[PDB]
Formats: sequence, C-alpha cells, structure tokens
Amino acid sequence: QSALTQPPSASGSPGQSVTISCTGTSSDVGGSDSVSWYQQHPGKAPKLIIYEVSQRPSGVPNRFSGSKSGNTASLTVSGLQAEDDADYYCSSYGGDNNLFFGGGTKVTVLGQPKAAPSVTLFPPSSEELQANKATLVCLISDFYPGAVTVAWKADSSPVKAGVETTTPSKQSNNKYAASSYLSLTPEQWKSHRSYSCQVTHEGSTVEKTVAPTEC
Amino acid sequence: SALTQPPSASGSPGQSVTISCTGTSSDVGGSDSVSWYQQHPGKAPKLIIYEVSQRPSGVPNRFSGSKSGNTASLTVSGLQAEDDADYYCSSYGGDNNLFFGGGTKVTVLGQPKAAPSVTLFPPSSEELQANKATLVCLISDFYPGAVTVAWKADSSPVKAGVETTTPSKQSNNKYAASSYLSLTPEQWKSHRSYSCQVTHEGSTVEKTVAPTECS
Ligand SMILES: C[C@H](CNNc1ccc(S(N)(=O)=O)cc1[N+](=O)[O-])c1ccccc1
Repeated sequence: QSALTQPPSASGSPGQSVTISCTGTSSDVGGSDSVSWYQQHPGKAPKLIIYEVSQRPSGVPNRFSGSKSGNTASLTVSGLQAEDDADYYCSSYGGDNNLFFGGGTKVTVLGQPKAAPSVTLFPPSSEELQANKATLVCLISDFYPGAVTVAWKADSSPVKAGVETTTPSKQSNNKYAASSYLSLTPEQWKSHRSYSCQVTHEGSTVEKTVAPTEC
Repeated sequence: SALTQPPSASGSPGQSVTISCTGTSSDVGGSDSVSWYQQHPGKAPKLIIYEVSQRPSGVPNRFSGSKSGNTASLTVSGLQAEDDADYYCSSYGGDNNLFFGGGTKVTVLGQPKAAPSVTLFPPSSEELQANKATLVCLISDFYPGAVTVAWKADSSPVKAGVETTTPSKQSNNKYAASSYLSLTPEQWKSHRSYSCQVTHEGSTVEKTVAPTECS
C-alpha cells in the first residue's frame, strides 16, 4: 500500500514547459527501467504517454519526454497546450510482482482563451410529440471557462418549472458543453407563441427562440 | 480499446459481479499475463490481480481472476461500497507489447435502476440557415450514471464530430447527458438517416431521424 511520491499539482501557460517528479526507492523506480507515465482527463480512460522510463508509444508527441536519476523519474511536457491539462500518474514495477503507482500530479494550463458559448435551441421532435412529450433542448457548447447560467422564457415570461441543466463537461476541443432541457406537454408547447433559452457566460447573454413549426 | 471490456456492471451490497476482458490468441489467450486495476475516480489506480489469478498483498479474496481462451474475468463477490470504481484489464502480446481494456464502471446500487429517456432532435431551422446540422440525443432520468453512445450514418458507425457530456446528477437524483453530432448541412441532407444508440445496464435503445422538406 506504498505510493510513489509526486507533487499534487504543477502549472504553466501555453508554450511553457513543466517537469514533474516521481520519487521511489532503490527496489522500484531505482531498481530497473520499468517506469510508466499515464495522462488522464477527469472521467476519461488514462493514456500511456511513457514506458521503460523514456519510450513514447505511437501517437504521443515528442513534446513528452521521460527520464530517471537514481530513485526519481521525471516527465517533461514542453510546449504546453490546452489538451495537456490533466492528471499525470507514474508507476514502477518493484520486486515481488508489485506495481507501485504515484498519487498523481494535476497539471493546470493557466490562461486558456475565454470563449462565448455556441447556443442551439431545438423545438420538440415529431417522435416525442407522437409519444405525448414536448421536451425542448438548449445545447450550449464551445465555452470557457466551464460556468454558465440558463433562464427559459414562455413567450416573454420567465419559466420557473420543468428546467434541468447538466453540469458542464470539458469536451475533445478542450471547451465545455452542457444541455438545458425544458419538459413541456404538447399542450404547453402548442398554447404559447414561442419558448426561449437565455445563456449567461462571463456577464454576456445569448438568447435563442423557437416557435411551434408550420410544417 | 485494444482489449474489449463491458462499459458498465452493477449490483447491490453483498451481491457478486463478473466483468470480462476479451482479446486475441496473441495477447489474452497467448499467456498468463492478465492484470486488473481498480480506480476510484480522480484517485491513483491500484493493481488488484496479476498473472490472471494472483492477488497483491492486502487485496481481499472477494476479488478472483480467471481466464478461458481469449477472455479473462474478474469476479467481485459480496460487493461493498468501496468496490464502486472503474476496473481496467491489461495483457502482454507478442512483441511483449502491453494491451489495455476500455475499463468497466462497476456501481454498487445506491438507489433503484432507471433506464434512460432518449430523445433525438434533428437540425433546427436556425442552425440549418447558419450552415450547421448538429443533431442532439438527450439522455435523462437514468441510474446508474453510466451510459455509452454510438452514432450511425445510415448503418455506418460515425466517430468524427461525436461529443457526449459526462453524466451529471439532476434535481430528481437521476443522471442526464446529451450526445451531439456536429454534421454539415450537406452530410445531413445527403444521407437517408442518422441514429443515436444508447446502451445502459447492458440494454441498447436506438432513435433515428431523417431530413424533411420543412423545418
Ligand atoms: C494502469 C491503468 C492504465 N490503463 N491504461 C489504459 C486504459 C484504457 C485505455 S483505452 N483501451 O484506450 O480505453 C488505454 C490505456 N492505455 O494505457 O493506453 C491506469 C493508469 C492510470 C489511471 C488509471 C488507470
């Protein structure tokens, strides 16, 4: 139950280098050339970025480089990009079929670019209307940082009920996505002239409006 | 994933769960080099099985590993709260290369199971007139909070332009997420349909939409 030692955190702006260290003992990190490094985005499977102390697998940029000096392994990430913001784990085989893991280093990429959300409002789908439902979805994507507020309107009035908004999650483009959904009945949908989704990000507001279709 | 694991497995306190890890004759079926790792999310993983069946010091005998042909299995018997985690399998191959499974989210049920409500929205008029044909597949009201989403163009898997949000717990204590497929109007208009397949607790639901003559 013995952890390799890693600093809990480390940070750099885009284009900077960060080095993170992985301290063992002579019977693990010092005792052989079996040091691995893993990159993991929160809620994602890890990726192997270094094995055998220094070797990069296919598809890992030469920006990632691994080294070892006595009982300490080091990973250097040069030319920091948004995608490098993640948890980094080291591991070493020891004696006795043991695999040791470090506690993980959270690498923060400081000063990532602010981005306003792309907002798309979807009226109810023909299929859910046939199933006596008229849920609307407001898709909020491509935003940074990962905090928004949503209000809905029925015609010009605030909608106080039937609103859910998902916790924004970081997507493959390193920007946040969330959905807000309004669970209306077909009657509520058809009785109003429009519904609107208002999205606030960094004190800037985007509203979209949909209306019962004429098709 | 190079090795195939089920995305999810579940049971209540005291139940058993068996999770599979399938490869080829040249990795899983080729030698006794299957390892299992347990990760509590945002914490260091832990080796819990090596050489198919071997438990590291201080891993309890609730955990057993076996292998038949090209499929290894981890059994966790008498599930306790702390067994709630992601489980990864690995196997060496021919080049003494190391192969990884996709990971299995094992939930110890803290509430009743609930199948997702899935709604597939075709492109809105506003986004179409702005030369985007993003589809959104809304997935709500599910427990456990683990889901996998595949998209089809006609009957062909599509990988590019798929984004799925990390399931978040909503006000009714159940999970919600959305997958969005960022099509171009040409992609959308030139195919007979697109489908969203949602897998939860080993059961899959499909929704299909096709272009219309009016939005
Ligand atoms: C020891 C494991 C590592 N697992 N590795 C792994 C798992 C899944 C995938 S896959 N098939 O692409 O989904 C790929 C890999 N990989 O190494 O490339 C661990 C380390 C750190 C934190 C958590 C877990």
